[PDB]
Amino acid sequence: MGPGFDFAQAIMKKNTVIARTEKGEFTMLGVYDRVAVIPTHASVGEIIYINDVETRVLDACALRDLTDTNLEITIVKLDRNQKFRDIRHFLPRCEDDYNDAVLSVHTSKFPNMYIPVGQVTNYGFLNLGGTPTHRILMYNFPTRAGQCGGVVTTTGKVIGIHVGGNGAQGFAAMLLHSYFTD
Repeated sequence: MGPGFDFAQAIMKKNTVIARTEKGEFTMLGVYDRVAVIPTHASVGEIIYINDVETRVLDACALRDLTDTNLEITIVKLDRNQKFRDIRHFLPRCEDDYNDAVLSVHTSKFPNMYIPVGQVTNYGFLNLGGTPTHRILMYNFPTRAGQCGGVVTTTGKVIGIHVGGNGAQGFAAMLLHSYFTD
């Protein structure tokens, strides 16, 4: 409808795939080459389905900060025959608060979904499903099951992936430029 939705659609149409694990279907953001992100609670194994194609996982790494605290981001390298558009230049370098964000989701269940979630708070610490978690972003939208892995964008920036909510608020793990250096 507007500049926020335009940037969100541009990311979804070229840099997402449908990832299926034993824990369900997730929006999965491709970042560069064969390197993608997904919430750690997807429990990525040796094999993953990508747009319903059986795919070998060449590497998977569940990120923690230097306090040794969960970040809820798993970086995956896929045995895929095609590279993602490189979108690393849209990633923020620092932790920050943001205005006017969109959460975008694409699964079997929720195709072509875009949610104007509004202002994003640098919330920091969250006990997420019983696990202490750092670098959390919060938005006052009642997000629901099926939205995990959804991409959080502003005009110009890809800032996070949806990892959970409490019925009134939704929570995203930050994406930072430094996670994806060469």
